[PDB]
Amino acid sequence: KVFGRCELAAAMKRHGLDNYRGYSLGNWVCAAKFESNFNTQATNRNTDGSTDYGILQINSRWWCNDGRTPGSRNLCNIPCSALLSSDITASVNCAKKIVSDGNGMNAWVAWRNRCKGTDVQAWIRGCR
Repeated sequence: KVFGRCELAAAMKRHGLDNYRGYSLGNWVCAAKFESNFNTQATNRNTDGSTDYGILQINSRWWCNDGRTPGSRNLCNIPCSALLSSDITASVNCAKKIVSDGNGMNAWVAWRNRCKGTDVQAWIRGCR
């Protein structure tokens, strides 16, 4: 599924992300936009053989199991395919664990390079 901007904001708010560990809703929508273009089915392969999955592009090297990344951890305790669902619950719950591990949202390269230090509130402007 490809979410709308305001549609995704409302979904993320319901799931407890607004100000989670100090990050306003605008940060999370901005990261989804540049990581996946709001598409739950997005995948991308990395140099080291790991793969990124879904709306927030979560990495098989540490967070989920996809059966083809030798020596990797499964810290969110899920198959990577569950992260591509039209229901964003599994992605949200896994992301909550990632942003809590000490490095905040710096774990998402596109947030660091394209959202951080910008007017992120603009990403939720106009939404009910």
